[PDB]
Amino acid sequence: EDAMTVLTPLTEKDYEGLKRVLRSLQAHKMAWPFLEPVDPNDAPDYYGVIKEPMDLATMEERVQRRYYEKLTEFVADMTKIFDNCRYYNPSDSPFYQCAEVLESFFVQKLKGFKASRSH
Ligand SMILES: CN1C[C@H](Nc2nc3c(c(=O)n2C)CN(C(=O)OC(C)(C)C)C3)C[C@H](c2ccccc2)C1
Repeated sequence: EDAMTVLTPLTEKDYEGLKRVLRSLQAHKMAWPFLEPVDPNDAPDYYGVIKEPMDLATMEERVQRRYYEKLTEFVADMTKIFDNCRYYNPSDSPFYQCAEVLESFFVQKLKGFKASRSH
């Protein structure tokens, strides 16, 4: 529940489940802008505006290194991806439209992850 999301440390099973949320996100049609971090070669000024950059491969690495102790931390990193994108980009950007779609998809998958967890 909300009680678990905050209090319950991520169990090695939960870490299996988060790799599967993450893979389904890497598999979405509209995840392509976010699979890897923003090439500082190709967008030099981005890292001088975005304070907390994040991307899907960085998140997979933090999962592999069991870097998250609670699920709130995982959700917070994911949310950076979409918030940074909509902030940096004009709304007519294809990166923006992908953030809106894929965040909505992530919300669903997160409900699945929480419901499966309290069982
Ligand atoms: C690793 N790179 C990272 C890229 N991801 C990304 N790049 C930029 C922004 C962003 O928010 N993201 C998420 C903001 N941006 C930008 O300033 O665009 C303005 C319109 C000027 C506002 C540059 C996509 C790139 C790529 C490109 C084509 C096909 C596949 C991958 C793969």
